[PDB]
Amino acid sequence: TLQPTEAAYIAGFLDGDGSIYALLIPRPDYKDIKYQVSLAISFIQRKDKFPYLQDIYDQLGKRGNLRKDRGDGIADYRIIGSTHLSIILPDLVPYLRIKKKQANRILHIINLYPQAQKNPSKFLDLVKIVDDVQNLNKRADELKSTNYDRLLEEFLKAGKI
Amino acid sequence: TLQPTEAAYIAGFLDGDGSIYALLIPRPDYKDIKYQVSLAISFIQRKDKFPYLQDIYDQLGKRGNLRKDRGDGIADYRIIGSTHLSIILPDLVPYLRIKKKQANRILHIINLYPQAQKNPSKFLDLVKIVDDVQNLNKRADELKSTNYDRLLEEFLKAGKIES
DNA sequence: GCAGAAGGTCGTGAGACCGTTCCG
DNA sequence: CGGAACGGTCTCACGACCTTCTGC
Ligand SMILES: [Ca+2]
Ligand SMILES: [Ca+2]
Ligand code: NA
Repeated sequence: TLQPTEAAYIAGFLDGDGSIYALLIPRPDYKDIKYQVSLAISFIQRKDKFPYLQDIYDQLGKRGNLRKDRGDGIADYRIIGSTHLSIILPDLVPYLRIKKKQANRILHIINLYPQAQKNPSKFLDLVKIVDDVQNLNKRADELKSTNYDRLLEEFLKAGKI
Repeated sequence: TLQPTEAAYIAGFLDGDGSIYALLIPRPDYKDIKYQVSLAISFIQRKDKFPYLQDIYDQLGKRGNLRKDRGDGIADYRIIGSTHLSIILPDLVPYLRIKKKQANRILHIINLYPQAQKNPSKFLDLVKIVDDVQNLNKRADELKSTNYDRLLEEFLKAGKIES
């Protein structure tokens, strides 16, 4: 149901007030790999503009979580997970300009995830993509993400790899 | 030569990192009315991303002015004036959402401008709209623009208007 | 005499995560 | 569980003008 100019407008707005990011969440309750990869895209806007986010929510099939207020007078719409992202990103990729690379990296992670879930070596290759995505969202002179270096170290220390 | 999805993308990017505004520029060298209504739409982005603005610039027929650095590590692309905006806005209005009204108000000012030039009373009506566009760019709790009130008082004390 | 190009900047509105709780 | 939804927030990257230099 997503028409071309709708996907295009959204990619434009996403390249503007939005974000495409990936991160590593520590999970104590997990087993061999005490980490969960989170992937997401989000739109941020001052709360009085909430309806506009709502509109994008409907155009995207009502996937995601909306917040009238994050707690600081700002509203957002966050779409987390491969389930939602595997459907949405393909529609926005052809129009994404500034954050096009980040989007393609999420997609790659989604591709690799199933087989990386419980394979230390694979999980690492997947974490390196998380670093790249995070680094793409930084200025050149900022300290680069180092999740791969830290996890490789941990995995060795734990005799997992 | 602007394609629909190109225009839609631009409208979305403009709604995000862009700005559509109007203002009054005092002009010491003007005749009857010493003010100029400056109209514009602009895109802003961090320095290192300047080439993305360049792309939009090319897509909008190279109209407007680019700045690799405003002076604070931020780059921008500003499209100023009726000539350029009367051509570009009509192309983006179909897809603008957040700043749609600001866009239609600039368009309205462009329609009225010709006859408001050397006409104090009409120039004020026009300035009322300049305040509206400016108010549309504020939070509801902020102090509204006062271009109309101050200009009227000036016109009155200058003998340019009688009521 | 008129106006677009180019300069400058304060007050945020965003971005890009990190944290904690819920749930089928 | 293995996400899914809810919370929270530092650090800027914007926005939306205002000011001044150019050009004819
Ligand atoms: Ca931005
Ligand atoms: Ca914005
Ligand atoms: Na923005």
